[PDB]
Amino acid sequence: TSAVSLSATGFYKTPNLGYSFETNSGNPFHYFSYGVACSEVEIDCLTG
Amino acid sequence: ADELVFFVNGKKVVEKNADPETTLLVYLRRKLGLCGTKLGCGEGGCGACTVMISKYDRLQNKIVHFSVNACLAPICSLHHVAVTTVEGIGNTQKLHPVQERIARSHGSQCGFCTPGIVMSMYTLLRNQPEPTVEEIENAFQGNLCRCTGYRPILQGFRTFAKDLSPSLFNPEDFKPLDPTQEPIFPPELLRLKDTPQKKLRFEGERVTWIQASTMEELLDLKAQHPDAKLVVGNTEIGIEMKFKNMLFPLIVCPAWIPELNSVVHGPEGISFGASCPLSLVESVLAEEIAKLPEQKTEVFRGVMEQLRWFAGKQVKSVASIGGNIITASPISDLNPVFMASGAKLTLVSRGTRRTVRMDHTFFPGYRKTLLRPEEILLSIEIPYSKEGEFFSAFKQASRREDDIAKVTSGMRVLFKPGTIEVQELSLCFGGMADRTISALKTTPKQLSKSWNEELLQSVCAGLAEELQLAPDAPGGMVEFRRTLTLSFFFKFYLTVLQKLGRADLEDMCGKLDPTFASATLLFQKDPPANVQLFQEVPKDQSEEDMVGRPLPHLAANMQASGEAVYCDDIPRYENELSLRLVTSTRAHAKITSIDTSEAKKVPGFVCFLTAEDVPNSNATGLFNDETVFAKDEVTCVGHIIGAVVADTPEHAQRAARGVKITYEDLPAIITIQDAINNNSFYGSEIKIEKGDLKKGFSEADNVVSGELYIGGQEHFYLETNCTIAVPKGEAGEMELFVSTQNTMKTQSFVAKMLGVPDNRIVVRVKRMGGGFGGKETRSTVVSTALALAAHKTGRPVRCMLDRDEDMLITGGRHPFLAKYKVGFMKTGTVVALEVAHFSNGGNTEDLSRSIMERALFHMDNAYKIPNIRGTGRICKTNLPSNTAFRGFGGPQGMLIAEYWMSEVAITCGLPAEEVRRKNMYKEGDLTHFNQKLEGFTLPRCWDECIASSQYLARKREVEKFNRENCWKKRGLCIIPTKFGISFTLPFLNQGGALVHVYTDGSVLLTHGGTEMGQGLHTKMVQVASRALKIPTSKIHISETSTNTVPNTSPTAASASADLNGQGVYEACQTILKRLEPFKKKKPTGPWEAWVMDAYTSAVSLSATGFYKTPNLGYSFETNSGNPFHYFSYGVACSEVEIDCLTGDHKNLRTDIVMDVGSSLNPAIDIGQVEGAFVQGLGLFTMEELHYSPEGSLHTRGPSTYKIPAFGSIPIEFRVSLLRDCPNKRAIYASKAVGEPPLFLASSIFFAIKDAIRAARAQHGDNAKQLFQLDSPATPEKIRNACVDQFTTL
Amino acid sequence: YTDGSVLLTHGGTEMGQGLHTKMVQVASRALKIPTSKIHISETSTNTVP
Amino acid sequence: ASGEAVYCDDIPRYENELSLRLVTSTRAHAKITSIDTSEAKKVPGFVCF
Ligand SMILES: Cc1cc2nc3c(=O)[nH]c(=O)nc-3n(C[C@H](O)[C@H](O)[C@H](O)COP(=O)(O)OP(=O)(O)OC[C@H]3O[C@@H](n4cnc5c(N)ncnc54)[C@H](O)[C@@H]3O)c2cc1C
Ligand SMILES: O=c1[nH]c(=O)c2[nH]c(=O)[nH]c2[nH]1
Ligand code: FES
Ligand code: FES
Ligand SMILES: [Ca+2]
Ligand SMILES: [Ca+2]
Repeated sequence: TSAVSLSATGFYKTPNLGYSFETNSGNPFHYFSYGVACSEVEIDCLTG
Repeated sequence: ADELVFFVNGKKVVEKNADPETTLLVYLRRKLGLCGTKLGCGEGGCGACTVMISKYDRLQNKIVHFSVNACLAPICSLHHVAVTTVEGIGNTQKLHPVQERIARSHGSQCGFCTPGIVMSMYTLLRNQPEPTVEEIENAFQGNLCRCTGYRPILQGFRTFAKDLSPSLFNPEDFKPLDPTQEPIFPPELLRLKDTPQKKLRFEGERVTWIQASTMEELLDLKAQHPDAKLVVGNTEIGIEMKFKNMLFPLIVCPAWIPELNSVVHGPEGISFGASCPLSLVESVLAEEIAKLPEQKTEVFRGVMEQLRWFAGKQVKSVASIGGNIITASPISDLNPVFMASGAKLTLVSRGTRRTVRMDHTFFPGYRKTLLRPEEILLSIEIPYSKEGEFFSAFKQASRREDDIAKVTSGMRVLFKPGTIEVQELSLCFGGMADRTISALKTTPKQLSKSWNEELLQSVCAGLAEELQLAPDAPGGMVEFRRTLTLSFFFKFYLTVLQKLGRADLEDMCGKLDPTFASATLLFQKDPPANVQLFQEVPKDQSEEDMVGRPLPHLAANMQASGEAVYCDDIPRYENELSLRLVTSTRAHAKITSIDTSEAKKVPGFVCFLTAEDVPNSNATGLFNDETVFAKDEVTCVGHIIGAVVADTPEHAQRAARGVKITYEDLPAIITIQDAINNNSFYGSEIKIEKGDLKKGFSEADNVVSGELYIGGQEHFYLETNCTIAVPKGEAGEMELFVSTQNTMKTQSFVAKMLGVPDNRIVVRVKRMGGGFGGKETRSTVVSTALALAAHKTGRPVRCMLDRDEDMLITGGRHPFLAKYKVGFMKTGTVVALEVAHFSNGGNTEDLSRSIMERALFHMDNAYKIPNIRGTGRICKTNLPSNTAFRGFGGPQGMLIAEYWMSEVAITCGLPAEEVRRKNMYKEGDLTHFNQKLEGFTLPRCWDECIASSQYLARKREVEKFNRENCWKKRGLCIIPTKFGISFTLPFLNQGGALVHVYTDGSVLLTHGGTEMGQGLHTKMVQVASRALKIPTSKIHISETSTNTVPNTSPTAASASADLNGQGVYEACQTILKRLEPFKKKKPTGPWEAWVMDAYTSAVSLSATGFYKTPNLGYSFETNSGNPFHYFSYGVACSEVEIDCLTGDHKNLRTDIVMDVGSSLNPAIDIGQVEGAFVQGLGLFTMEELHYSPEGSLHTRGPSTYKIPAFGSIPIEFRVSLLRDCPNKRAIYASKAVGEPPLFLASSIFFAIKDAIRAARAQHGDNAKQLFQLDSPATPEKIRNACVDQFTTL
Repeated sequence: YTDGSVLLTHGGTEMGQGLHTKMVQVASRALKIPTSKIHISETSTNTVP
Repeated sequence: ASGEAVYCDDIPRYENELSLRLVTSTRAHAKITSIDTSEAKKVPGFVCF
């Protein structure tokens, strides 16, 4: 009722990327994800 | 189990189970999906459903073409016929010349009436490739348009005929017509012209329809079941079935039978078969009148004169002569002619045949004839006139009830040969009782009498006695009716003197006074002129910059082709339901019980919704004082009690009739006086008060007091209220498609009724087939109900009101009563003014207080008044709630101002234009609400208009006509206007936009405004195009939605171009700053390259925009602060000619000079001046709502509510936009345009009053100077104020 | 909207990975209102290009 | 879990809605020598290929 706008767009671009195959430089990624898994199995050697 | 077989647009249609009740309009829209053809009224008045029919005539061996209203043509009448709709003649890929020309010349605004207008003009061209101008106008008698003011349509189509500033369109560029390129007449139908016609039987849900092929089958069937209802054109049966709930389970249609269609030239007259359409009757009588001698054609010309102003081409093509006779309406225009002239009617039944001369016995009771149940009317013989036999026909200038109280008349006289002495005299009238009647007591007294003054006065006293009307005879207007019986006879009397004189005998009869001759002339409208003037853009302006150029409405082509989608044109979901509202039949009553038992037996019935079914809140309306569905209490005839949901609208309608309500009456408050008596108001008195009232009244040389009543107005948007709610089944989400100006309130009323957050509801508007303020708030009573229904069923639900429902439920412009007292000098200078205003608000507050506020801000109109008091009260009453109507309080206040001003001039004995001009404000003056008037253009508009209308010279010609004419008079007025621009609620002066640019460079722009015919979207594209510096062709607007732009104000107060133009402009500026670096780096490289570089640099190509009108906010406490951002200005001078004997009149000429700043778009702005002007003209002169004493609106369609037609507009109509008047306060220096011109139609009202004054001075006797002319100045009101020897006794 | 309810939309689409849930989570932290006041209804080219 | 979540094919069909089915190659690499549509046209409700 004071005529202020209640709508907005927002926007974002990941900064500082651009890898060169020609020079093998620049960052392809913004960060890396990591993790590790231990798995155990039992096989049946006669049936697969 | 006969198949029904016809063609639509060349394609064969086979219907194996045709239902007799299915109209062509429903079949097209719903079975074939061809939605170009529209529903505007369903009673034949509006023409929006007009299509063409072609068939092979066997009575002519030629292919014929005529137009019909789809809304009244049963598909069962259509076997072996070929239909063409708007989709069949062209589309946007290849427009038909007719479609191109209406579009390019700006004759399509909202677009809703455009296809029916196209089909009328198209049909005309198929029958007359080289029509005359008179023919082009006539083709549209049955076609109504509410937006255009008609001028552009006629102007556009005039290019088919006669076989400073730039222009609005270029006819040089119209594609030529090639008739060889029309669709072929379906070759299949010319083969089937060989097999003789076989009887057909169709069986529907309730009706059986027998299409009889021979007289024998017909009379046979009437012998065995006399109940079988004859249907020929359906132009009356269709009304009885759709509006008066009559059902006729057996119908026979005889239209194929040759003997019912024959035309036979004989000795006494010409016999027409009963099924002959009035269009043929017209055509052969025209041919006969033209080729035979005057003396043989008197009756013929009488018939023709009644056919002149009798429905359009669409109706006459199918309305039978027999049908009119047998319907036996008390207001038939034909039956008095047939009676007076003693036409020979032949009647047959199985084994019988008799002949009767039509006389008083032919009509025994209300809507009855002397036909035996088993008889049919075979034929009617229209007689030649004998030597010394004279005939006239007459009809009441208007129509206010369905069936009664419209005077219409046939008059015949035969002379003893070689004499002036009366052998036969027959005077027959309709609208004076419940049947066509003869003046049988009166006429025999005149036998042998010489045709002279004693005859005249003896016939007048006779008719006054023999046709006396009781003060409460049905249909009212008794004074006016009595006078017309007398006046119509007087015209016949003078006409007869004139005609006696032509046969040499002017020595026996007495010569006619040359000032009387004008009384007898048959209605003639001279050729229309028309000029439009506007400003060219600067020579330097890029040709891609369309701002200030006459660019056509973006959707005009699509509207002219029937491709533009309106709400009910949207395809139905498979599982979609229909809804019909159920409304109170009492003004004020407790509901004691509701019984739905009969509704439940209707097939496809789903449920009946009531207050109990609302999830959260039954409290809605702008001020929260209205119910979704009535609870315990109904408060007006039209109060919504509930809603039937069913599969189809037909089933919803029958099921709704099966809801029985029982009432116990409560004390009702109906009129403004009723509510004054009862202290029944919406809140407290509103007041503006400046200077010193006792001091000004003391100073004053003269003081005048009086009252004025101003009647309301129905918007009559050609598209009625319509909503589709589509439930999404998750989280309460719903999406609605609505014909509304207010998406925000729709959204928020839907959410509150459901108790879900606004964020779940989306409201989408593509366009409305007109709004005018009627869809500012009132559309929501349809929306909420629909939305409820869809929530309960989890199915889509739709409702579109029929005309009757819409006119009844949604309310109108506020009626106003004023009581004024004005004090002034002998010089004309007014010094003191007191006006207390009253409005009728009806049963909810809605916008009523804001409307009164507006009236009060305009009670000055154009004039400085140093000592002034205005008060406003809005009455609360048991009527439908009245609402916004283009003008919004303005035209009512301003008309009151001009009415006391008219009395100022007359009292001072001075010229109105001088008294006006010297009271006018000047630059920098403060209004009564203390707002300073900057950029005051009104004196320029005034001076340009006095000059271009040639007003002072025209005043002299008016004087001259008046001294030389006794029974017609002319009048001339020039009227100014000031109209404040901005919503009276300050915070509503905001708007927003959202723009996207896609990677191909195209732009998708949306804003909070809605398109209702005013070309808003067009202007906004023009704006964005200038602001982005790219062509309009790269920018698109597809719709308005709450989920693209939120919290928008309604499209209203003429401000939407102002508000959204800024919003759009800001969003474009934001896009332009983000593009700048790509522009600099690549300064010539096209727009698309900048957009793609921005995209692949990850720059955002989406933006909002927003704007608020600065510096606003008036307080009534202090009388300070600006309510308006700026003011619109304009002046209209208008000339009329009134017929003092009937009260009819011609609008001779109107000149408008309008200040629209530097127009954004002169074509649309001229468009808006004319359209608004012509609605004004309706308000003040034509449009009248009539209510029962119990508060039940009775005028619920075009048949009794008369908006301006093609033929009502000023013969010469000039509009100029003011040059060099840029408005720094608004977008690209333009001004709002939508509402300011409506009140300038005032000038016609005051011209009429000027001519009445002249009539009153002519026919005395003494007094009253300062007589009453209330608005609208209908023929009734005009005739009654022309006091003469006929009104007195 | 004027009832205080928020309609939110963004260019990502929901394929079972709980994205709108996360975006409703973010928006509620950013605005400092509960998640019940914020709705995401769909992804569309005519709201985010 | 309740089956009220709307996926694309759950959306109600319009009464005039048509259905489409793709026709695909049965050869890994080939010239199209002809397409004969005669049988397709005999199927009730066929509109076009
Ligand atoms: C927009 C509009 C404007 C109109 N304006 C006027 C006007 O200004 N003045 C005026 O006088 N009328 C007016 N009418 C009425 C019009 O003249 C009649 O509706 C028409 O002539 C009836 O003919 P129909 O073939 O359409 O009759 P239908 O509606 O088909 O039938 C009307 C009645 O006539 C009966 N009937 C038809 N033929 C025979 C037969 N041969 N034998 C026995 N009964 C028969 C039917 O049983 C039925 O009761 C208007 C109608 C419309 C829709
Ligand atoms: O000042 C106005 N407020 C409104 O809400 C409105 N609606 C309208 O049609 N004209 C106006 N004028
Ligand atoms: S819709 Fe048929 S005449 Fe108005
Ligand atoms: S354009 Fe003719 S009714 Fe609106
Ligand atoms: Ca209305
Ligand atoms: Ca009201």
